[PDB]
Amino acid sequence: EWQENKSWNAHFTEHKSQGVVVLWNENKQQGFTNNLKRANQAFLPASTFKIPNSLIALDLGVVKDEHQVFKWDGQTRDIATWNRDHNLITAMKYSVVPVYQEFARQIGEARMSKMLHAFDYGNEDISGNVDSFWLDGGIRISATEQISFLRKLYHNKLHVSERSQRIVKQAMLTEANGDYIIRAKTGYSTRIEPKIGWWVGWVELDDNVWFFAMNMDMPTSDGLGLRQAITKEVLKQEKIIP
Ligand SMILES: O=C(O)c1cccc(-c2ccccc2F)c1
Repeated sequence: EWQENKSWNAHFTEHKSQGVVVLWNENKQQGFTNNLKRANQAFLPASTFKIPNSLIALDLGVVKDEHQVFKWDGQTRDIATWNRDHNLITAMKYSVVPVYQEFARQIGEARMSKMLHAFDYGNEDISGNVDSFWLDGGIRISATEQISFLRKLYHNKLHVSERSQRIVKQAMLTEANGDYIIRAKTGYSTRIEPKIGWWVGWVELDDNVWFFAMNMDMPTSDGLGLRQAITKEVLKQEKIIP
């Protein structure tokens, strides 16, 4: 069911880094990784939490649809793309933390905890501040656990409406061409050691789907582009994408 290929570590060590990539072949129900131990180690989800947060906000009516405008609160932040109005699509695309912090405040502790348990999401622990627990609270999730959650979303099997799941999968759209579609979400965790980057999602082909979840050491922001680049290089090596 699971195969470990330690030779794939070169994808990370060649960049003076360390990390894990986990792949899941949906048709064959088989998984692959470079490091079984790190594949099951739990990290802060950081901005990958925008996936469950979006689902919960939509299903509770906190967000009406993907067109609703969330007005900039007028506070200048150091990320230029955050100093503007957003909807669900652009908030996901630019990982706009302050929009999702307001989502969480409106969801509230009780409903957030209840829904993460219903999702079987990570350690299901929202200890910390309701508007930042996915950045510096007690919640943790592993790469393998990300795969399990994403598979439920793909199949519309999460305990929210089909509509809510379709809208979030639209918002996850990252790349599409004549060969494949990628729906995914990046993450960047800096408030608790070790600092890491995430990329989780899946690749749609004509006749199969490959789920993926990766994290890697991220001592500075200079390496953030390696999250997608390394993953796509693994996918190409495995002849999943051209
Ligand atoms: O990688 C991203 O999509 C992304 C989106 C928003 C902010 C950031 C970021 C970059 C450097 C330092 C702190 C940060 F939050 C990264």
